[PDB]
Amino acid sequence: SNATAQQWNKDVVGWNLGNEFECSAPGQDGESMQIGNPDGSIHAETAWGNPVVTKKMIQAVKKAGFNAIRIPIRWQCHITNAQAMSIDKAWIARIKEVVGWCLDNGLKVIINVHHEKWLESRPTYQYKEENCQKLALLWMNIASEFANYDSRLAFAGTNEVHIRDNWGKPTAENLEVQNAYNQIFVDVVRATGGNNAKRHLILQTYVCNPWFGIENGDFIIPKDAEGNGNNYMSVEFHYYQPWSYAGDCTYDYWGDAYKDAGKIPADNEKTMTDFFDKAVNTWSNKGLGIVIGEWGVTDHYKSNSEKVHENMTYYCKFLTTEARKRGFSTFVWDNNHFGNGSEKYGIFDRFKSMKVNAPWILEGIFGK
Repeated sequence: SNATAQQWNKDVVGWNLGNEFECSAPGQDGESMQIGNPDGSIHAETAWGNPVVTKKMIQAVKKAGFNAIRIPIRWQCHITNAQAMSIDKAWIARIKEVVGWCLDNGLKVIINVHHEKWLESRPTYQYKEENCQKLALLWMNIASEFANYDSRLAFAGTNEVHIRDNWGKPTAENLEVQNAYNQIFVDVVRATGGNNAKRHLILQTYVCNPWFGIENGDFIIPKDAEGNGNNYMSVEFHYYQPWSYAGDCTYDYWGDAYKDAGKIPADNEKTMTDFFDKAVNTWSNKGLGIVIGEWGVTDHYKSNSEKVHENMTYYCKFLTTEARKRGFSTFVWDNNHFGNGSEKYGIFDRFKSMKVNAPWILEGIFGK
């Protein structure tokens, strides 16, 4: 099988297996940059309160209408030799079990390197050589283990690279190191040859904020293997935008369509389509795919949950449809957390037979 990035992304409407395989080892600091294989780390998927992932969980996501799953994976607490970045065999086996569940049930898959804090938290010249060496070694091991899987499996090299507690624009130094991460990733995966020569590779903008890559060549398109051009790579960003609606609950409503229902952000439907057009002109028109690797609106309302949830349906339908019609793939964030406030991105209740607890989201993505 052989699919370009744009072909791979076409009509992909996906879902994130959030707060599972990227949790830290039980009882350990998620911000730790230590590399090792501490006792109990094979149980990391339960370390932040979520359950062990089962096949029926994967099958329920498929049956809801999703056709791809993004699997966040942290590796730093599953390393048997920090110098070689060798991976615990039991951890590889567990990941392959879940990847196989997805592939066997008609889902495309993204695996990545996620919350890998020695890498994400140190994008500086001080650590550039060490981090590029370790990332090279880590991806050599991941790419080798997953080399025989078909084109439905894509690799995303990193997640959100940034100085701890700093979500703003990178320095020139930060951006140089983080662009180097992307090139090292492409280099070592293509060097494993075989099926990995044309696998879909997914590269991140700085802290997955598209505005930190889309101007001035800030995001450097890597040099891929001879002949591939840009056709087998995507640019990934995350798009919880506008954050004042989707993330921090400043606004309960969004869009000129709901301007009479309550206060809305200045960022509206046109802001979003203007941005999506900019991504087409800047990246898609150079042959690259576009992956919206995370998006979503936290469940929040000060009152009138019916109208707020109707507006979220509108937002979900608008974002996913306008992205899809430009050829992007999208992956909604889901952390199995329910409530009213921040970080409430759960859709399916993973503790209760994947009951749909946020039907307003699925009605927006797939229809009533």
